[PDB]
Amino acid sequence: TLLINQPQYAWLKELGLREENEGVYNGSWGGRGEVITTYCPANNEPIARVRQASVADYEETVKKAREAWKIWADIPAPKRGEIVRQIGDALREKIQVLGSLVSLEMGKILVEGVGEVQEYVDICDYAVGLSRMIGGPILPSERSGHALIEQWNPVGLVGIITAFNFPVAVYGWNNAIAMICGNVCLWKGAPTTSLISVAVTKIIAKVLEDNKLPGAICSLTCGGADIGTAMAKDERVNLLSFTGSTQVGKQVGLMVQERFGRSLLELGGNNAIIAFEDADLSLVVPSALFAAVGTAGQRCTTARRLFIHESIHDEVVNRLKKAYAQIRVGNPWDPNVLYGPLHTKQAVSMFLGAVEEAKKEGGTVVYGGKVMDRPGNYVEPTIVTGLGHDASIAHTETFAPILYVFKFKNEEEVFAWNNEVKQGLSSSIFTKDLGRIFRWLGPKGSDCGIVNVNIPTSGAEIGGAFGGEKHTGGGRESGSDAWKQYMRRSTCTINYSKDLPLAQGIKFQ
Amino acid sequence: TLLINQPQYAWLKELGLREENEGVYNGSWGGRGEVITTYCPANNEPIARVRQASVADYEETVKKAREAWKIWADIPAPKRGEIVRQIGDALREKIQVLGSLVSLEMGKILVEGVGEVQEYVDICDYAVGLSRMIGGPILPSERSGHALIEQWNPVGLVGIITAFNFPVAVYGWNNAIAMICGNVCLWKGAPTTSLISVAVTKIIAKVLEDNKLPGAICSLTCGGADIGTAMAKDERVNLLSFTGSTQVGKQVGLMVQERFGRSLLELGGNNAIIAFEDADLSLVVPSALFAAVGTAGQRCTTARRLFIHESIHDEVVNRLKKAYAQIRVGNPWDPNVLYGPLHTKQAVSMFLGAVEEAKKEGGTVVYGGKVMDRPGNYVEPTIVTGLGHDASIAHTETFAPILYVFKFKNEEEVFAWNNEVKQGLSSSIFTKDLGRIFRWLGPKGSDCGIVNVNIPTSGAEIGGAFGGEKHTGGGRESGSDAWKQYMRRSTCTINYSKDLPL
Amino acid sequence: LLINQPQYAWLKELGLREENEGVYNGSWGGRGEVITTYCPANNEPIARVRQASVADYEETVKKAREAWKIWADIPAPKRGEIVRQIGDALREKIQVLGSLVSLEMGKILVEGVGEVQEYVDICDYAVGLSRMIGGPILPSERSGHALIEQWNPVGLVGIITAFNFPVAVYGWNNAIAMICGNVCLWKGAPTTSLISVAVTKIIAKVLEDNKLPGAICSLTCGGADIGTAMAKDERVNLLSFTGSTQVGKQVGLMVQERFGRSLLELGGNNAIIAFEDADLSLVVPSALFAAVGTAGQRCTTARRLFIHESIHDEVVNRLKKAYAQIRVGNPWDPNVLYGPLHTKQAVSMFLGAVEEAKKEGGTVVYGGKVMDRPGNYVEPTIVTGLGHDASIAHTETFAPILYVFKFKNEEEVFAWNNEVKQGLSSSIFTKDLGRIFRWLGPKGSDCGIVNVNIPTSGAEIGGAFGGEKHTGGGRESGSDAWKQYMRRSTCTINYSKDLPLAQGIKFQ
Amino acid sequence: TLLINQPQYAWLKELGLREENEGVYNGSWGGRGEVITTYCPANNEPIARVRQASVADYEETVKKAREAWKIWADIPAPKRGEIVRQIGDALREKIQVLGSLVSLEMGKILVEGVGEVQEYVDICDYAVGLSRMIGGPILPSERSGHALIEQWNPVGLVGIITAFNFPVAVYGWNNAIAMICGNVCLWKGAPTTSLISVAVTKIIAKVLEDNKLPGAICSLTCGGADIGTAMAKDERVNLLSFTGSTQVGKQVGLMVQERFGRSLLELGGNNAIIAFEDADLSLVVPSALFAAVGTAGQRCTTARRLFIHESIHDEVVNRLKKAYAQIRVGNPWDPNVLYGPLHTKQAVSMFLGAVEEAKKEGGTVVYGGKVMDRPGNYVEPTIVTGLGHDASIAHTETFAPILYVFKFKNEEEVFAWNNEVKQGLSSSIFTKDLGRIFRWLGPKGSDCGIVNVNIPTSGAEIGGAFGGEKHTGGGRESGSDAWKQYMRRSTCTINYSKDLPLAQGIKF
Repeated sequence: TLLINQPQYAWLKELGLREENEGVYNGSWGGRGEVITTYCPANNEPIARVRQASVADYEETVKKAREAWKIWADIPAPKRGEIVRQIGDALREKIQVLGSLVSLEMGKILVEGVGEVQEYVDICDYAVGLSRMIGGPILPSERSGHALIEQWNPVGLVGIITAFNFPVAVYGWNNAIAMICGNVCLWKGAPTTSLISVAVTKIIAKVLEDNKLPGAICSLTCGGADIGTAMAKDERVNLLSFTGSTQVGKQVGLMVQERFGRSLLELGGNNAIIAFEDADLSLVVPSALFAAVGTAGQRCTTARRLFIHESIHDEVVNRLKKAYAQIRVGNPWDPNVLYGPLHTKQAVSMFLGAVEEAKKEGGTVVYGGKVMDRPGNYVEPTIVTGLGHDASIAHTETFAPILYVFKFKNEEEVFAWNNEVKQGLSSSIFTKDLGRIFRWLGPKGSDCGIVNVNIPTSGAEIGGAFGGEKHTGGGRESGSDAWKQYMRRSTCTINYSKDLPLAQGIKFQ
Repeated sequence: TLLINQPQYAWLKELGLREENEGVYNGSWGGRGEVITTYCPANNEPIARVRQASVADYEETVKKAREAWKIWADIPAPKRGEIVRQIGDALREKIQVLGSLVSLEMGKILVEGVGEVQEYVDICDYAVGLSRMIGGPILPSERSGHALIEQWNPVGLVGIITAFNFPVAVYGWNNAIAMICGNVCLWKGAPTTSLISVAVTKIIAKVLEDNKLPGAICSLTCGGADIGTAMAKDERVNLLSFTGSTQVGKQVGLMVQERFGRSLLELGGNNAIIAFEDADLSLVVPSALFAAVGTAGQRCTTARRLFIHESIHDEVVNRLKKAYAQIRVGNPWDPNVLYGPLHTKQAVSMFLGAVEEAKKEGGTVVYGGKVMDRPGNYVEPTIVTGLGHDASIAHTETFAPILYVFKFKNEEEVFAWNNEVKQGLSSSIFTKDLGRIFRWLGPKGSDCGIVNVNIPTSGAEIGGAFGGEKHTGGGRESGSDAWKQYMRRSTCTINYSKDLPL
Repeated sequence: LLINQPQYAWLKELGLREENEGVYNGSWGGRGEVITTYCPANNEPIARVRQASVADYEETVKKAREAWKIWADIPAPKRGEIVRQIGDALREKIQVLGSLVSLEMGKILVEGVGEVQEYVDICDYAVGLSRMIGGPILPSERSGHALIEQWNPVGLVGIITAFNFPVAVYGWNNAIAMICGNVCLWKGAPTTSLISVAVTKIIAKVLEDNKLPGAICSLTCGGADIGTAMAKDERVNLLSFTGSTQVGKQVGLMVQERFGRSLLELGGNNAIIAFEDADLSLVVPSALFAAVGTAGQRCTTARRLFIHESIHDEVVNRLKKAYAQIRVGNPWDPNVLYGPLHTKQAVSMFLGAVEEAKKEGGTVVYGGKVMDRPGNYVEPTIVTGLGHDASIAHTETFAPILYVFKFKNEEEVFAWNNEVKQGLSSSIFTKDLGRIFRWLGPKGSDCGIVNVNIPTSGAEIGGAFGGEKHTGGGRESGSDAWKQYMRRSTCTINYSKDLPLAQGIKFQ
Repeated sequence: TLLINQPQYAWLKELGLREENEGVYNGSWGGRGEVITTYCPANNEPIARVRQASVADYEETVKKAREAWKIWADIPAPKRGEIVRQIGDALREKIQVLGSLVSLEMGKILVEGVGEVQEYVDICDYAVGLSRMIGGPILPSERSGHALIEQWNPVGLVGIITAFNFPVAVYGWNNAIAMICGNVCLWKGAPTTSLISVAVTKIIAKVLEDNKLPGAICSLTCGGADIGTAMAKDERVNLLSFTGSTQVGKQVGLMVQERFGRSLLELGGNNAIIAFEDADLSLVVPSALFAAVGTAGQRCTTARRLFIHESIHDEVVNRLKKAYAQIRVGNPWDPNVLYGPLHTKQAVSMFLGAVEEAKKEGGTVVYGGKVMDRPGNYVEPTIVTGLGHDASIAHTETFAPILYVFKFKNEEEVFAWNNEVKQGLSSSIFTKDLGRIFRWLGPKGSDCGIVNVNIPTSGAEIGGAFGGEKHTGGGRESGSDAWKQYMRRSTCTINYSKDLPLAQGIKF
C-alpha cells in the first residue's frame, strides 16, 4: 500500500528513504514521538512513515546543538563557507530525485520542484563569497588615541520553522546564511512534508560527518504545534525564524517577545496586480495568469487581487477567461502539466468556503469555482468579478487559486486600495508612465516589501532581501544585509593610548 | 513659592517658560489634562507647572501628525537635512540656558547638562550629511532586460517615549534621524522632566514655523502611563521608540507585537567592569569612580559591577576608598561640583533598601551607605564587597550610586559572570593581553551591545550605534546604519524590455 | 583701479586692498611678479596681487608638511568641526564673495552667489562624512587573526583650479581632503587671483581662531611655472588638476613619472539627444539654458545637440526665437542672463571656430558675431548643417557655439555621442522606458555623467563628479570620492599564541 | 630530448600539451610568431615548445575579443558568475597536474604549485557571490521629482600582463573579477612560463565552449616585450593590468597615461620585518625564515630587510643561522623539500652580484652566499649583517634569497627606515605593545599597502585588496571593492516629474 514499496517509486531510495524513517537528527538519528504517515496529494495514496520528536527528543537536541556551537563558532567564516559550498554540490548530485520528491509529497509541478532545489544550491554558492565579506566598519573616533569598531558575532542557536508550500528553499535560505554567520540550526518543518525534511537533512548530515564536524550543527526535530511552541518559549533558542500563517505567526511573535528573544517572521500575503490603461496587454494577461494559478495559487507571493483600469477591464477579464481554459491539469510529475492539486483536503474545503462567501458578499464567479471530480485535492482555478475592493472575503487570505478582480479610475485611489489590507508582502503595477512608476516606488506608493514593475508578484531573486511589512511580519531572508538578523552587533571603543582621564580635582595614585 | 517666580531663577523665562505651561503641541499649544507641578531634587522646591494631554488632546494630535506627514514626505531628504541643520543651530543658541534647566529639574551637574544638549547638536550636524547618503544599492538582476534595486521609504509616524535620566539626548537621537528619514514624531517624556520637554519643543517649534512647515512634524503630548499605553496600542503609530524600565518596556513590546507594529527598545543595564592582573591601576581606579558615581549613578550605562582579580583586589578597593573620600557633593549648577542629588525622594528610600538588602545577603559596606543630612535627595556614593557574583541584589538594577565589588580567578569564569545577568547593555575590560582583548570582542566574549577596552562602560559616541542585547531590548540609536529602523525596506524588480513571458 | 572707487567699497569687506599678498602659509607674502586682474565687462583693472616666487613655493611646501604633523593627529570628527566653521564663515560673506565672482570672472550674480553655496553645502556634507570614513573589518581565513582595511591621509594635496569655477572646485577638494587629514596647496587661475585671496582670507581666520597652523590650507598664486613645479614635486603626494585637456595630459604624465597620485578633471564636449517622443516643452528651454549658461564656459556646457529628423526643424526654430529673448548686460545687474566672455583672447577663439565651421560646411542660423559694446561680449550662436564627424564639432571651444545635428535611429546617435575624445556629461530626452535603461547600460553613454530628461549640467553634491576618457577619470565631492585622498592598507593581525608549522625544522 | 616525449612526464598530456603547442587563443588556436622552448630550472632540460603570437596574430585577437564583448556584456552579471563558477570546478579537476606543471616550468615546490592553483579556485567561488553584489547606491536627490543613482559598467577589454613568479594566481585574480564585471580579457604571460599560460587557457577554453560562448572572452597571445608594448599602446585595450619589475612598470604606466587609458600596476617590493624587544622570539625566528626563503626568495612579498632591536639582535641572528642550516634543498617535485632553484641562470648571476656588492659596501655574510654544486639554478639562502640601513644594495630589490639584517634602538627611527625605500608593498612588526601596534597601522606608521602584525610579509588573503604604494604602482587586486578598477562609474540624474524649468523671463 505504501508508495515507496512499489517498484515504480524505487527512486525514493536514492534519497536514503525507507518504509519508516527517523525524524530526529542531532548527530544521531532517532524519534520517540508519534509516527506520522505522509500522503501524495495527487491521488491520496500513502508514501512512507516518519517517527516524530518526543519532548525528551527535543531537549537532548537543543543541548547537543548548543554544545556543537562551541566548536562551530571557533571556525573561521571563510572556512564555514567552504562547508556550505560542499552542501551546494551535494544538493546538485540529488537535484532530480529531490525535486521529484517535492512534486510527490507537496504537489507542485516537476519543474518547480527541481527549481526549488536550485534555489538552495544558488544561495549556497552566494553564501560562499559572502563568508569573506561579513563584518562592520572601522569608524574614526572623536577621542585621540582611541579606536571605534563595529563587531558582528553569531547569536548562537537559530531555530527554523518552515511551511508546506516551500519545504526546501525557505529552510535553505535560513540555513546557508545562518551557518556562515557562525550559528547552529534546529529545523522543524511542516508535518505533511516530513519526508522532504528528512531527505534534505540526510544530505547535509553526510557533509558534516565527512568533514568530522558534529551533526547537531544542522539539527532536525520533526513535529507539530507542540515542538513549534516549545521552540518559541525556549530561551536557548536565540533566534526563531518562522514562516507560516499570520494567525500562528502572531502568537509566535508574542512568545518570543515575552522572553526577550529574537524573531524573524515571514507570514501571509494578499498580493495585488494593477494594470493601467497604457499597459502592454500582451504582457499583462499571461503575467496575471501564471502568478494567480502558479503552484495552484499556494505561493506566499501569489496574485490574489487584480485591479484593472475601467477602460480595459472587460477585455482583460475575457482574455483571462479564454486563457484559463487552456491550462493543462493533471499529475504534477507529468511533462505537460501546468497545474497540480492543492496540498490538503482542508484547503479544498477552505477554497469552497471562500467561494460560497464571495457570492454571498455579492461577487460573481466568471470561471471555475468548483472542485474537480477526480482523485486527489483538485479544484478549478477561479476568477471573481463584481466585488467591492473592501469586501471582507477579499481582504481575507485564502491559500487557494482565487483571483478577485476590481475596476479603478485614478492612480490615487488604486494605490490606497493596494495598501488598505493588513498584509504587505508583494505588489505589482503594469504601466509605461515614467512618473507613475517612481511614485509607486516612493513614499506615496506601495507599502509592501516587494514592489514590482511590469513583472508579476512572484518576481524575486537571490540578490535581494525577501520579506514583507505589516501583518507579514517584517522579517527578511537571503540577500542584501539580511545576514545581520542572524548576528549581534556590538559597538566597541578601544583605548590604546597611555593617556589618563582628567583628574577633575581628585588626587589619585 | 514657585522657583520660576523668584528673581534668581529669572533665566527660566529665556526658554519661554511660565508659571503654568502648555504640555501639548501639534501646531497649536494646549493641554486639557491634569496640571502637574515639577520639583527641584536639590532642594525639593516646586519650579513650575505643566498642563498634560487629555484623551482628546492625544487623538487630535495624531491626526494632525499624519496629515503633516503628507507634506513632510514630499520634501527631498537633503532639504529635510537643512531643517535639521537649523534645529542644531537653534540648540546652540540656547545651549547654556537649556543645560541649566536640565540641572534644575533633573539634577545632573552643569557640565553634563550642557553636554547632553551638545549631543543633540552633534547628532544634528551628523544627520545633515546622512540625509544625502541614505538609500540602498543597485543590484544586478539575473534576468535580462530587468533592473534590481533596494528602496528605502519612511515608516510614517514615530512615537518617542523617553526617561528622566537623559531627558534631552535620547529624544534628539531619535528625532534628528527620524526627521531626515522623512518621518513625523510624537514625543512623550517623563512627567518629572516635563519642563525640559516643553522647552526643547519650543526651540524646534520655532524652527518649523519659521520655515513655513506644519508644527505637527515634531509633536508633543506630555502625560504618564496612560499616554504611553495609548501610543503602544495605537495602530496609527508606525514605530514606537521606547526608553525606560525593563518591566514597562516588556509590556510595550508585547502591545506593539500584538498589532504588528515596530518597536525600538532601550531598557535597563547591569554594566560590568573587569580588571585583570596586568591592568594599569592608575587607569583603572579613576575609570571605575567616574563610571560608578557619575550622575549620582543614574545613567543607563553606569558601572554597577566591578570584578577584580585576586592579586590586586584589596589594593584597588583601598585606592577607590581614598578617591571616593575626595568626591565633592553640592548643587549641580555650581562649579567644582562633581556629584549631585538623586532625582526623587523615592530613589533615596530605594537606595537605603538596596543597602540593607546587600548587608542581609552577606555584603560589607567599605564606604558610604548612608543618606547625607542636607536639603535635597543626596546620598553617599557606596562601595560593597563580599557579595557572591550570583547575589540577588547584584542582579537587580538599582538607579543609585552603589558599586558591587567581586573577586575572580580565571578569565573564563569572569566572562561568564559578565554575561550571566538578564540585562545586556554595556561592558568593559582593563588589560594589556592582545589575545584576551580579541576573545573579549569575539563570539566567546561579551554578549553586550557596547564592548569596551581600557575605557569604562560610559564610553560611546555619535558615530556608532547605541544599544544593548537580551533584556535591554535590542534596539539601536544614532550612528552606523541605525537609521534603517526608521524606514521600510522594499526589494524592487523593474522589467523594461519588450520580451513576453513563455 | 576699480577698488579705489567708492561704488566698489564692498571689496574691502573681503579684506582686499589695492595690492594684495598672493602667498599664505601661516604668514602672508609674495615676492614674485605682480599681476593685475581685470573686469571682463569693461576691461578695467580691479586690483593687484603679488604672486609666488620660487622661494615662496619652497617655504610654503615645507611649512605645509610640518603643519600636517599636527593636523593628522587630530581626530576626524574634530577635523569635521573645523570644516563646519568654514561653512559658517562662508555663509556670513556669501553675498560679497558671490559679487566678487561676478566682478572678476564675469558670470551672472545668481550663479556667483550659488557657487559660494556649493562650497557651503559640501562643507556641511563633509561634517557628517568625518564620522563615517573608513573600511570594513573582514573575517580572516586564519584562526586567531583579524583582517582589517585601514585608510590614512596621503599627506599634502596640491589643488590646481581653473577660471570658470574659481570657488567651488577648490571648495570640493578642500572640504574632503581636510576631513581626510591632509594639508592643501592651492594654485588658482591667474585671472581669478583676487577670488583666491578672498577665499583664503576667510579660511585662514577660521584656522587661526582655532589655534591651528595656517599652512593646512596654503595658497601659492602663480602661472605655469608654479603648476609645473607642483606636477614634478615629490613632496606633492596628490595633485588635483582642473583645466584644459592638453595641459592635463602633461600634468598626468609628470605625476606618473614620479609615481605620484593625480586627480584630473579636464575638458568636455557634452551632447544632448532629443528623441521623437520627447516633451518639446521640456526640451527647448533645457537646451537653451545648458547651451548659453555662463556664456557657454562651463565644463558641462552643451556643445552638441542631436535632434530626431521628424522634430529637428521645429526645435531649431523654437530655439531661434528663444535665443532672441536672452537678456544680456552687466553680470552684477538683476534680470541679466548673459554676461561677457572671461578674456578678450576667448573672443578670438570664438570667431575662429565660427569661420572654421562655415569653412567645414556649417550654417550659422543665429549669432556668430561680436557685440559692439565694452567688454568681451559675443552673440550666442547656433550652427546647423555640419556632419557629426566634423573637425570643428569634435573640438572643445570655450564659447557659446551650439552644433546641431539630425539623426534617424537610436544606435547611431548613441555612438556619435561616444565617438569624441571627451567624456564628461551627456543627456537624452525621451519617455521610452527601454531606451533609458540602455542609455544607462553598457551599450549606452560612455560618460561620467549620464542624465535623463535633464540637461548636461545636471549634477549635485551627493554624487561623484567627473568624466571618462580624455576628461581624466578623476572624481570629486560625493559618493566614495574621498578614497582618492587617502591610502588603503590591508592589515592582518595575529593575536593568537599559535606558532607556524615547523615543516621539519628544529627551532628554539 | 624533450621532457614531454619522455614517459616519466606523460602526465603533461593530461593538460592537452603536445610536443609543439599553439600560443594564441581567441576562439581558435594558432600562432605564427617565433617558436620558443621552455626549460626546467631544476635541470636545464627542455620540456616542450610554444608558438608565440605574431603582430598579425595580435591584431586579429584584439578585434575578435572586442566583438565578443558585445555578447558577453549583454549577459547578466550573475550569469557571468555562473560561468566563473564552472571555471573553478574545471581547475579543481586538474589541480594536481597543473600544480606539477607550475613546479616543473617555474620552479617552486609542489605544495606551493598546487597552492597557487587553489588560490584561483578560491577567487572563482568568491567572485560568484560578488557577481550578485556589484553596483552603486541610489542616492536621495535634492531636486524634487528626480532620482539619483550611481551606475557601474564594464570598461571593455582587459589586457593582463603577468610575471614568472606567480604564473597562475595573478592572472586568475584579474580574470575572475574582470569577467563578472562584464569585461573580456587578453593575456600575455611571461615567456618562460608559456606552457602554463597555454594549459590554463585550455581549461577555460572548454568552459566557454561548452556554454556556447565565444572563446575570445578569455584570449591568449603568448609573447615578449614586443607584444607587451603594443598592449600598452593599444587604445583598444581599455584597462591594462601589469605585474612585473618597477623599471618596466614605469614605462608601461607612462604609455597608458599618454593615451588617457587605465592602468593597474603591481610592481616591485623591498619588504621589511621589524622585531621589538617584547616580541615572542619563538614566533619571530620561524616567521623570518619562511618569509625570506620561501619560493627561493622570489616573491614580491619576500622579506628582504630584517630589523631587530639592539637587545635581542645577536640571539635572533644566531637562532636564524642554526635554522637556516636545516633548510632541505632539492628538486621541487619531491616531498620534504623546502627550497628549489632560482627561475633563471641570469638570476643566479645577479644573486652572486648582490653578494659581492654587499661585501664591497662593508657587509658580512653570516650564512650562505655561494652557488650550490649541482645541476639547475640552485643558490644558498643568504644572511647579511653589519650593513648600514642606507646601503645601496639594501635599497635594491634582488629576486634571490638574500636577507639583510639591521639593528635599531627606538620605534620612531625604525618606522622611518621602513618608509625610506622607493618600494611600498609589504611590511610587518613583531610586538605586544598595544600602542605601538595602533601607531603602526596609523597615519604615522607604515606607508605600505600591506601592514601586518605578528605575522610575516607574505600574510595576505583573498577577501582583502592586494597591492602596494609608491613605486609598487598603487594597483589593487582581488578583495574588497577592488572590482571598481575594472568598471566605469557614472553619476545619473533622472527627472520623471512633469515640472518644467523656470522661464527666467523668456517666453516659450
